[PDB]
Amino acid sequence: ATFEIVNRCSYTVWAAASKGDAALDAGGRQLNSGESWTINVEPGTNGGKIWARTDCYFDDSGSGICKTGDCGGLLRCKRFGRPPTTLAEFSLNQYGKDYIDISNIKGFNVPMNFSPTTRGCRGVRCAADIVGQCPAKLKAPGGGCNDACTVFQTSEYCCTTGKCGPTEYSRFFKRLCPDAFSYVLDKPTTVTCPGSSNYRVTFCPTA
Repeated sequence: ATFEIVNRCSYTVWAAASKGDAALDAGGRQLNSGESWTINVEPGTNGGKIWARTDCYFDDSGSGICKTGDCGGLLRCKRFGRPPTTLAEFSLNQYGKDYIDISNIKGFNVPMNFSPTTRGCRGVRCAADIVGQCPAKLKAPGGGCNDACTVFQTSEYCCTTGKCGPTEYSRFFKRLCPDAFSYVLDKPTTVTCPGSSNYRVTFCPTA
């Protein structure tokens, strides 16, 4: 599968692609305002994620720190990023179909549009100003809007017992971004795409 990661934000972001235990393609790259980064994800990839990182500082060896989405301090991400991260989640070639979605379960840092570049399905988008409207107890000092589970670490916010309902914090992400997961047991906004589809991830799609 081909993913075109486009940065339409006015600021530089550091794109990141990982499946949890391994990097997707290079795993991470700097994206200036307007730059595009095309990566190749192996078919059958399960649990792949793409997100943006803000205010990063790496050395010549690719080791550093980001204010949002830091993946163990590496420019090329092998693990998932540190919240708050707007997540482009996808599972490819699952019994003949691809499944994509946008998730606010791990917070919000950059607006994002997750659309296919091939026919067969629609795209998802979470481009509201969640950071500007973020509740006080969820505002991340380093930028972005944390999720309730990251802030308070309770069973109800993290849905650890598998029995959880929507909260006042999750209803905030759902109100500004109804097409994205607000919590774990939220009504699925997953889009079913044809198998072996190609996609484009656009940071700040309305910029």
